[PDB]
Amino acid sequence: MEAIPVKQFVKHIGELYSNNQHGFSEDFEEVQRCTADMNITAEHSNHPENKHKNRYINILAYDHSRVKLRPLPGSKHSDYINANYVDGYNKAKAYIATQGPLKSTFEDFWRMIWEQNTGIIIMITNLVEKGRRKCDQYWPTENTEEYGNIIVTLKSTKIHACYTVRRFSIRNTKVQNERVVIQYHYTQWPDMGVPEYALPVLTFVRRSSAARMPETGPVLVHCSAGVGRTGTYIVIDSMLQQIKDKSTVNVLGFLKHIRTQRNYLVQTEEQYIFIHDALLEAILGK
Ligand SMILES: CNCCNCC(=O)Nc1cccc(C#Cc2ccc(C(=O)O)c(SCc3ccc(Cl)c(Cl)c3)c2)c1
Repeated sequence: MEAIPVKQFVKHIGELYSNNQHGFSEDFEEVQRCTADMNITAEHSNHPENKHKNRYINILAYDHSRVKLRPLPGSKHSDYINANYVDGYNKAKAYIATQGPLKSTFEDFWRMIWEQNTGIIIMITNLVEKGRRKCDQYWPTENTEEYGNIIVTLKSTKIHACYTVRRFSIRNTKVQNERVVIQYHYTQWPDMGVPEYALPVLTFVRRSSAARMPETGPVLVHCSAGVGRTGTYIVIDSMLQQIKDKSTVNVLGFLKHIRTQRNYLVQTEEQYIFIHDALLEAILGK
C-alpha cells in the first residue's frame, strides 16, 4: 500500500486480472470496509430539515469534510449541502465531490460555487440515463437564469464526440464579482454494457484537469450520487498527476484515504477495475 513504480504497477495489474479478477475483488472489499470502524458522522445529512436536500437517503456528507454554506439571513440548516472536500495529488481539498443537484438545491449549489470561488464543474452523468432521472438541469438551456442571489448566463457551448464544454458567466446580485465557470460535461454513456474504451475518458480527465487555473477554489465534481464516477475521476486525475511527477502509482492507498472524506467514492468493483485500465493506457501512451 506504498507508492509502486509504474513498471511494477503494470505487473501488478496482471496479478489483479488473473484468477477471475479475484485480486480486484479483494482490493475492492478492502476499500468497502476501510472506514467501517471509524464511526465517521454525517449528523447534518440525517437532520430532518436536510432530508429533502439529499438525492439518495443513504448517500451522506461526512461532518468533518462537508462544504458548509455561509449562514443565510433568518436559518439553522441553511449551511447544508450534500458535498465534501476531497484531496487531490499534493493538494488537500483539491475538489468538492457532490451529488447532482435537485431543483430544491439549485440555489445552494450555485451559492457554494460562488462562496468556494470554484471555476470548474466536472459533470460525469447525463440528466437521464436508461430512462432514469440521474441529475436535474441546474443551468440555463440558453441565455440567463437566476438561482437565488446567483445570476447565471450561458456564454458558449462546444460539443465534442464524448463531452461538452459550457462556459458560464456568474454574478452575485446582493454584493471579482463577475466570474467565469467552465463546465466539462461527459456525455458518452453506453446504453447497454459498460465502458469500453478508456481513451475518451483520459482525454476528458486531462483537458478538464489542465483547465484548473491558479489560484481558484476547488474543482466541483459531480455525477448522480456524487460517489461513483466522481471518485473514479478523482482517482484517475490524482494518479495521472502522481505518474507525471514521480512515475509512481498508489490507487488502493489514495482511494482508502479519500474514503475517509466522502462515503462510497469509487462505488463499484467495475469502476475500480476501470481506474486500472485507464491508468495502464495513460502509462502506455508513450
Ligand atoms: C466480478 N465482477 C467483475 C467481472 N467483470 C470484469 C469487469 O467488470 N471488468 C472491467 C474492465 C475494465 C473496465 C470496466 C468498467 C467499467 C465501468 C462501468 C460502469 C461505469 C459507470 O458508468 O458507473 C463506469 S464509469 C467510467 C467513466 C466514464 C467517464 C468518466 Cl469522466 C469517468 Cl471518470 C469514468 C465504468 C470493467
